[PDB]
Parts: sequence; structure tokens; C-alpha cells
Amino acid sequence: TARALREIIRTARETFKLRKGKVGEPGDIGHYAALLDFGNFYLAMTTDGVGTKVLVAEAVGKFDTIGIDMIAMNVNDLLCVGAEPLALVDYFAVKEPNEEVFKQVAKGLYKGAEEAGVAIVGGETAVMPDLINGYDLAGTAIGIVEKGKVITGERIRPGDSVIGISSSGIHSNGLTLARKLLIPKYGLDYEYEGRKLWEWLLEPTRIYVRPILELINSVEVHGLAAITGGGLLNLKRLTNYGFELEMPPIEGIFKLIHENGVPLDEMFRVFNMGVGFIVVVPQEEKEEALEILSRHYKSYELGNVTRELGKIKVKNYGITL
Amino acid sequence: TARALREIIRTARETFKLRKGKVGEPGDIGHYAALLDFGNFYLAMTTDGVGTKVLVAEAVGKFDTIGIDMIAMNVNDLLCVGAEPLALVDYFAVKEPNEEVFKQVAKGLYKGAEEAGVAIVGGETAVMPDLINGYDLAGTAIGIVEKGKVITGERIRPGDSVIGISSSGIHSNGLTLARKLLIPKYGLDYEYEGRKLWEWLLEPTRIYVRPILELINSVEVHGLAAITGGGLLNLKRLTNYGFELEMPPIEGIFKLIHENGVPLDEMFRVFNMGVGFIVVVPQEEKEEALEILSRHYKSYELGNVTRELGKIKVKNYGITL
Ligand SMILES: Nc1ncnc2c1ncn2[C@@H]1O[C@H](COP(=O)(O)OP(=O)(O)NP(=O)(O)O)[C@@H](O)[C@H]1O
Ligand SMILES: Nc1ncnc2c1ncn2[C@@H]1O[C@H](COP(=O)(O)OP(=O)(O)NP(=O)(O)O)[C@@H](O)[C@H]1O
Ligand SMILES: [K+]
Ligand SMILES: [K+]
Ligand SMILES: [Mn+2]
Ligand SMILES: [Mn+2]
Ligand SMILES: [Mn+2]
Ligand SMILES: [Mn+2]
Repeated sequence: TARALREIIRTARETFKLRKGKVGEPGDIGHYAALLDFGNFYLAMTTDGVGTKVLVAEAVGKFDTIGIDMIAMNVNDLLCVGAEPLALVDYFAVKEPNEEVFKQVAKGLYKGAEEAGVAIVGGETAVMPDLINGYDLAGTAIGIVEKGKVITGERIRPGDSVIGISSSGIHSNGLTLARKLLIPKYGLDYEYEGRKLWEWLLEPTRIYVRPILELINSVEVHGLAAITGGGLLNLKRLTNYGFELEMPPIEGIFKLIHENGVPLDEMFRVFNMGVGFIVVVPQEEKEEALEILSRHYKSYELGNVTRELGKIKVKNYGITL
Repeated sequence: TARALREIIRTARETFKLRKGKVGEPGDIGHYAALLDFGNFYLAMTTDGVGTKVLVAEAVGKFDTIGIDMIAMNVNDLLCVGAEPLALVDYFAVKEPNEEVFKQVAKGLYKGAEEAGVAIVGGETAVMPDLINGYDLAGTAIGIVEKGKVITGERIRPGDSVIGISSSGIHSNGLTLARKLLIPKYGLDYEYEGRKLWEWLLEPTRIYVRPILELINSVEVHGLAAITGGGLLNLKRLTNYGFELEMPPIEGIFKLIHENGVPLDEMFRVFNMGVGFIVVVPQEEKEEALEILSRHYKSYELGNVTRELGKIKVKNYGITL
């Protein structure tokens, strides 16, 4: 995967010079979004799909929230460079132009867009039954951040406070592993802690736009990280410094997954494990930050930045990533 | 397909108010790209995938042109509102991370981006074998257009000259019909007019950024249309006025398709039939427009706009769409 992707990454970096010194000149690839120089401001650009979670939605005929996942994936990435999300286009590659599915998808697209404060301004619909075994939903979002107000993690210093905002659940990463491990063993209707397995797998991703925009307009912020592919390893994209964390207890779907063989170190590398978004602020602003975030979502002090470069220590679990 | 899409379109229109009176306020859905009000200028945004052409690519192992198809699909759409393409992200949804496939894909991505003058600033790579029976490659492009320089077709009037720029071949629409009709009977190694069928089907989509940007900066232009899904029906997106046209002779892959039982009136609603891009100019600019475009690609005077609303007459073929 990394060897295959490197070919595209290297080609992409080569094309940067086509906009050198011109409107749209990019920064480097690697962060949660691209930053494009528009003179007075940066434009942020990101793209992501929902993933195989759509296979669960199709099974129970509930696409009412897949659109929330898609918008969440994209606007939460815009936040991680300090950008205010503005607009989105959706790429909907489907096996069939089913009017019932499309009606369900539209409902969540509105709900997500409302929560994020963005307009859905266009898109593409590709009926490709030979290529698509379901209803793949992806999107591309753009946002804006003023020059001088970009947050990429370069300000992170040892001793900074690390705060986690709770997730709504599995969100949109690790779905294939969870599906193949749990569905054939327990059945989609398996009731676990009052919710069916498909209810655990379909829980829409949380949208962090409002608490994070409030936070960056109120306190000093040194880093912002959506916990997606790679789980806690996403923190290393922000800085070479280390992290000393205490993660919340494993429960819900994550407990179920863990009890079915998956080791905890792999799980902190795959699932958000209850923390959907992480902010890094100076210790001076920790209490103020907790209060702003905790108005909107249950939020924790996870730990501190350390000088153990490149290491993430989950102390209460005896794990280093 | 139209009724299913109506659900998302109406919902996306409802989200416009979330950006009303703000940076990024959108125009209406329906055109080749969306236009977002950034004050001194509009930002153009569009997204599109390659389509089932990637299935032919996988069948024969030739992947170094679908990356051109993806970039062409998106930058040619930005041209159709008068915008200069700036930047693109790509969405690569794959059954597996085959390093050979990704190396080929990156070659075409570089060639396309260099021809269009865009930087590939980021992207997404998603391995989902349960969902994707191949290598689905899509993208999202961003462009810029000044206030008062947008070209939508609103200025098209009866009498206007209609000019077509030759396509390189099938481009990226109608591939599903072409696949199911030709591949079982002939196979991808069948030679037609000195070229293998896979050479016909994988010829990369032409990029029109250079001739079109030169054109709108030189003469008055009333309409621009990439000839994609629905073939010549795309002209009806620019205006309700009619068209009287003389289309090029049916040659190459289109003749082979026609001769295998596809009627001519269906082919003009599916394939570009040799015309990849159409521009509408006032008669007084016709010669100068032909001159600029002929410096880049073979270009034709196709005909004129008429007062026979809602119809496209292909006179030399006796067809009315
Ligand atoms: N196919 C691609 N083409 C170009 N850039 C890509 C591609 N895939 C990934 N990238 C870039 O590589 C970096 C890492 O990508 P990715 O791992 O998708 O980040 P993410 O979106 O934060 N994680 P996730 O939401 O789990 O996919 C980003 O800056 C992307 O822009
Ligand atoms: N899933 C979608 N969500 C939102 N808008 C959409 C969606 N699909 C299509 N649209 C919009 O509907 C209009 C027509 O779409 P489309 O038929 O894809 O245009 P095109 O890209 O010019 N043609 P093609 O290249 O053949 O796909 C555009 O303005 C799109 O932005
Ligand atoms: K991203
Ligand atoms: K488009
Ligand atoms: Mn992401
Ligand atoms: Mn399209
Ligand atoms: Mn298109
Ligand atoms: Mn991604």
C-alpha cells in the first residue's frame, strides 16, 4: 500500500511546480488537507469516502446517515489545518439508480451539511454495476483559512496538553475488519448492550466543526487531529515529539472487537477507540479548552506531549505505538 | 436515474442557504461546474470519475492513460464556465494496492496534469475489495473565474456559430455500451483499421485547456460544452435554442460500434462521434475562433444556433435529437 501509494505521491509532488508563484500554489502532501495560496488567504482541499460501512447500510436499507459520514470525513479533515469548511461535492458511484436509496442518502447529506455549515454544490453520479458492488459515497470539501492562522502542529512543544473529544462510535475506519470479524460470527441482528450489531456499525461519524471553530477562536491551539485511518498514529503527522496518554476504557463495539482476538496495539492503530478527534493546546489553556469542547461533546484530558520523539505511550494500557 | 438523482439535487439546493451571504455562496446545480462566490472572483468546482474504462484497463494491463482521462474529465468541465483550472485531488478506490498498476496510473496523472497546468495537491486511496471490482479513479478539480467573465451559455442567441474541436477518440463516455457490444464478439486483441480494440478503447481523453483558455482571452464566446455523458445532448444544457449541425464522418471506433447494430440516433446520445468539445461564438468571431483552435487540434464549423427550440438537427445524418 505504501509502496504503491508512493508512486502517486511522488508524481503529485512533481506537479506542484505547475502552480509555482501562481494562484493556487500548494503546500506539501501529507497533512489532513492541501493548502493553496490564493494571496490573501489559503484554500483548504480534501477528499475522502465513507468506506464499506455502506454495505451495512444496504443490508438494513438505512442510508439515512451515510451522507453524514461522508460530510463528517471531509469537514473534520479541513479543521485539522485550521480551516472553516465552506462547500462540498459528492461522488456517488452506485450499482443501481435506486430511488429509495437516493432518497435516504439525501436526508443525511442535508443533516450533515447543516451540522457542518456547508453547502453541497455539485457532484457526480456513476451507475457502474460491473465495477461497484453497492453504493460508494465519497466527497471533496473546500475550506478557507487566513494567512497566519494555519494550524498544522508546528507549534506543538513538549509539555503541551493533549485533549480528546469522544467519538460517536466506530465512525468510518476499521469497518472491513469489524464486518468480517463480527457479522459472520454473531449475525447482523446480534443484540449487544441494547443495540444491534448493524446499529453499532452504522452509527454515523461525529461532526466536530462547531466545537473546533469555537476552540480556535478562543484559545491558543497547537495541533488538531481527526482520529481516522491509523487511529492514534495520526498524532505523528502533527509533530516529531512524543505523547504520553491515558485512553478511555474499551467498551461498546470496540470491546466486542477486542474480545474477538484483535490485540490492543493493533486496535489503537485501526479504530478511534472512543476518541474521534484530538486537540493539542498549551497547558495554560487546558481548562478553558476542556470547557469549550465539553459544551458540545464529552471530552477528556488524555495526556501530554513528551520529548520521547516519535513514540505514543498509552500508559494505562502499557502500549507504545 | 433522473428521478433518483432529483432527490439529492433538491436537497443540495436546500443547503445553499447555509452559505448565503458568505464566502463560498454557490450558484445553481446543473452546469458543468459549480461556482462559489469568493468576492473578487468565483471558484469553480467539479468532480467526475473515469468510468468502466478502467475495466478495459485492467483486462489488458494498461493503466497509464486513465490518469489522463481523470484529469481531462475534470479540467475540461471547469473550462465550460470560463474558469482556469488550478488544482485537483484524486480519489483512487481499488480492489488491491497493486504497485505495478499504481506506477502506471501515476504516469498518466503526471502527463495529464502537465498538459492541463494543474497541480495534484492531494487525494485519497481506499482499498475496498468487497466494494470495488477494479480500480475506480475519480477526481475533483478547482478553477478560478473573474466576476463578469463567467460563460454559461446564457448569451447564446439564434444565429450564433457552432464550432467543434475533434476528440481523440471515445474519451470516457459510452464505454459500458462499447464493452458489452464489442468485447465478447471480437476480444480486445481484434484489429480494426490497424489498431487493437484495446488501443481504441483506452486512447486517453483530449485536454482542451490550452486552446480554450487562449480562445476566451481572444474572442467573444457565448457557450462552452464538453461532449461527455449523453453526447450531443449536452448542448441542451447551455440553452433552449435549437442547433443545426453537420457532424464529421463516422470513423474509427464509432464506425465499428455503429456497424454492430447501434443506430445513429442512439450514438449521438452516447458517444462524442469525433467532437470532444463545442464552443458557441457570435458569427463575427467564427473565423478568428477557428484559427486559434486549429493551432491546437482539428476543428470544424459544425453549424448554427436556431429558433427551433429544444432540438438538435444533425442535417447530414437526418437525425433530430
Ligand atoms: N491517491 C492519492 N493521490 C494523491 N494524494 C494522495 C492520495 N492518497 C493519499 N494522498 C495524500 O496523502 C496524505 C495522506 O492521505 P490519507 O492517509 O488519505 O490521509 P487522511 O485522509 O487524513 N486519512 P483517512 O481519512 O483515514 O483516509 C494526504 O495528504 C493525501 O492528500
Ligand atoms: N450525486 C450528486 N450530487 C450532487 N450533485 C450532483 C450529483 N450528480 C450530479 N450532480 C450535479 O448535476 C449536474 C449534472 O451532472 P453530470 O451529469 O455528472 O454533469 P457532467 O459532469 O457535465 N456530465 P459527465 O461527465 O457525463 O458525468 C451537475 O451540475 C452536477 O454537479
Ligand atoms: K484527507
Ligand atoms: K462535472
Ligand atoms: Mn481523512
Ligand atoms: Mn459528471
Ligand atoms: Mn463531466
Ligand atoms: Mn484519506
